[PDB]
Amino acid sequence: EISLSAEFIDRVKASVKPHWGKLGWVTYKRTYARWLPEKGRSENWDETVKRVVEGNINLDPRLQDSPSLELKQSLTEEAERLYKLIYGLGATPSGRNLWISGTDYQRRTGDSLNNCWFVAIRPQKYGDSKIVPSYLGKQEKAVSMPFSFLFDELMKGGGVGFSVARSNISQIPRVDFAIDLQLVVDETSESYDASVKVGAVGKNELVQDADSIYYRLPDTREGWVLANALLIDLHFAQTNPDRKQKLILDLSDIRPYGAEIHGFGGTASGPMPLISMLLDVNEVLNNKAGGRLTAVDAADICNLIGKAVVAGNAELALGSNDDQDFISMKQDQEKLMHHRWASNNSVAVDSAFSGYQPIAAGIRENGEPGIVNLDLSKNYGRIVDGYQAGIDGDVEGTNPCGEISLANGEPCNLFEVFPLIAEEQGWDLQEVFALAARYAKRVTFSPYDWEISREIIQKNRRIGISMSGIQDWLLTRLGNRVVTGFKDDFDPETHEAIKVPVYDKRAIKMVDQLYKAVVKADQDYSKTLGCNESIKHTTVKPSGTVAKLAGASEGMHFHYGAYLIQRIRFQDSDPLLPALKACGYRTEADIYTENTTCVEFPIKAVGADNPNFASAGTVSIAEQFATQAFLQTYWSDNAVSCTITFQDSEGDQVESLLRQYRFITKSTSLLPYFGGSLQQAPKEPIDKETYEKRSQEITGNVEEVFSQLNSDVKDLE
Repeated sequence: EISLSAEFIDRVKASVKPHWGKLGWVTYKRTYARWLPEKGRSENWDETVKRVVEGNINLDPRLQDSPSLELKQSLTEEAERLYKLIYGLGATPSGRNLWISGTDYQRRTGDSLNNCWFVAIRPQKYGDSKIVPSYLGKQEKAVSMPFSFLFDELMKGGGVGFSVARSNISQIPRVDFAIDLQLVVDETSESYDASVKVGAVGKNELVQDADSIYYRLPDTREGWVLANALLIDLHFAQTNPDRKQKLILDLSDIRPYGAEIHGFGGTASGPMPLISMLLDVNEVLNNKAGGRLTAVDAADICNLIGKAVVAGNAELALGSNDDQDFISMKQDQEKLMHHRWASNNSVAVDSAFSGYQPIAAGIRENGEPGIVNLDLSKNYGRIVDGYQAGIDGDVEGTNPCGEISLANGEPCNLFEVFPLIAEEQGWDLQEVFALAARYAKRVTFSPYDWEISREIIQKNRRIGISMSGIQDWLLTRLGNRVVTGFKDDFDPETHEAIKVPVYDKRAIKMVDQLYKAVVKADQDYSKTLGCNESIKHTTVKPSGTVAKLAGASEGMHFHYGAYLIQRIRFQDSDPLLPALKACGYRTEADIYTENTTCVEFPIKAVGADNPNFASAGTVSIAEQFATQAFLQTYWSDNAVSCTITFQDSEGDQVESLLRQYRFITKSTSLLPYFGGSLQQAPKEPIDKETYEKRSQEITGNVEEVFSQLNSDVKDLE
C-alpha cells in the first residue's frame, strides 16, 4: 500500500504555504475536515490531503498484481508530487473526494468517489448489481430500475441528471394496477408519533389479510430503494403476475431522526420523509391507473424521491422541447413548493432547432428551462476539432451542473486546476494537468455497484479535468478579457447580420497546450495500464466551495465585484467563532436565520485595479456567451458549465444569442441577473479605500488562533 511518510509531509509543510483564499481555511474546517475520535479533534489541512492522496494512489490497478519494487516507488513519488500540488491548493480533486477519499467509509462503499450521474427514465434491467429486487430476474426489465438508480446515487450524496424525453416515457407501460398502500411503524418505534403524522399506521390500526404483500424494510439505504422499487413494480402486470394490489411496507426498523449514519457528517432523517415519498409516489402512479405515465409524472416521482433524500435539511430533468406539460411543470406554484423544486429542468435540442421564442420567454421569467444539445454533444469533442460522427455516440444527457456529456448510468469524474495559482506555486502547468489526468483515470478503477456503470466506464474511462479561476488567470496573464471585442458578420445559414466576438489569440494557445497535455498524459497512462483511452478529457465546472478554498474565480465566472465584504454565516455555537472574533473580524447577528452569526471577510479580487476588470453585473450577455463558446471551442471536449446572467434590459437578446450559438453550445443555463437589494448582502461591494481599512482590522491568523484556543480550552469542538 502506497503511503506518504511523516518526514516527507513535514518537509512539504516547511517549504509550501497553502494558497488559502480569504475564506479558504474557514471553509475547509467546516466542510472537508473529518472528525478524529481518537484525537478528539477535526483534521488539519496537511492530514486531509494525506488521506486524499493516499486514497487515490492506492487505486492504481497494477498494485493489485504483485507490484514490483520500482512500481511502488514510482507511485510513491507521484503521490508526493500530488500531495505537494494539492496541499498548495494549485489544484484539487472534487469536494466529495476531499471529504471521503482515503476513508473507511469510502473503502466500504461503492460509487463513493463520483458525485454526479445520468440515467434514462425508461424500463431497464437491474443486471448483476448490488441492488436487485427479489421478485426480479437479473436480465428482467423493470419500470422501477431507473428510479432505483437515481434513489441510490442520491442517497449516496450525489447529484443525478435524468431523461424523461418523450422517447423514454413512451417506453413505460400502462399503469395496470392501483395499489392499496399501508405504511407500518410500530407503536414501539422512537419514530411512531412522527410517522403517524405523515400517514403511517400503528401495528394496531393495520388492516391486513392473507393476500396482502408484506415487506419488512432492513434499516439500510438498500432497504429504502427496494421498498420504493417494490411499490412501483406492483403497478405493472409485467412485474406482478398475481395481480396483487395490496401492499404493506413495514418501516418499524428504520432508525430515528438524528441517528448516526455512515458516510456523512450529518445524521439520519427518520422514516418520516420516506413515508410521505411512498404515499405521494403511489398517488402519482394510482392517479394514472389504467392510463399512461407522462414526463411530468415521471419527473414528479424523481422529484419526490429527491425531496425525501434532502429530508428536513441535486437533480436535472431533461425532457423534449415540444413537451409543453413538462416545460411548464415548475410554474405550478403549489407543486413547485411541494416538490418540483427538487430538480432543474431543461430541454433537448439539436442545431436544426430554432424554436427559441417560447424557451426565451420562460428563461426571462425564472431562468428555466435550460438547454442541452445532444446533437453537438454526441458528434463533437472540442468544437475546433470539428464534426466527428458518433465520437460520443452513447451520450443521452448530462449531470445537474451540465458540464459533462454522459451516457446512461455513467458518472462524472472531475479534478479542478487553478492555472494562476499553480503557476504562482512554482508549477509547470503541463505537469499539473498530467497529474490531474492520472488522478481521475485512477478513480475509474474504483468499485462500482451498478452493472451498467461498470460497463460504460470500462468502455469510456471518461475523465473531466476542469479549469477554474479562469478569469483571474486570463486577466493577469493577458491584461484583458479573452473577448477583446466584436466584429460584424452574418449567420452561416440565414445570412443574418450578427456581432461575432474577437478572441485574444494568445488565449487559444495557452488553453490548447493544456488540453493536449491532458490527452498525452491519458494516452501514455492508458498504455501503461492497458485500458481504454478516455473518450473525453476536459470540462469547466463553476465549483463554488472548492474555489473558495483557494480564493479563485469560479470556473469561467467573473467576480461579483472588485472589492467586497463577503459574509459567511455560522451557527452561534460554532467552535470557529471565538477564534474569528479574536482575530478582528466584524460580526453581527444574521437577520435571515435564527441563532446564526454573520462574519465579514474583506476580499480583493485579482486584477481589481485593472481597467479590463469586469464584475459579473457589468459583463454583457453577448460577451458571456462568447466566453463560454471560446472554452467549448478550444478547451473542453465535454461541456462548459456556467450560468449566464443578464439584466432585464438584455432579455431582448436571449433568443437571439441562443440562436447565434446553436452550432457551438452543448448546454446552456441562463438566469435573470437578480439581486434587487439585500439589507444584509452576502456580498457587499466596497471601494479600495474601505477594503484596505477593513483588512487592516484583521491582524490575527485564524488558523493559529483556533489551534491555540482549542489547546487551552477543552472540548472547544
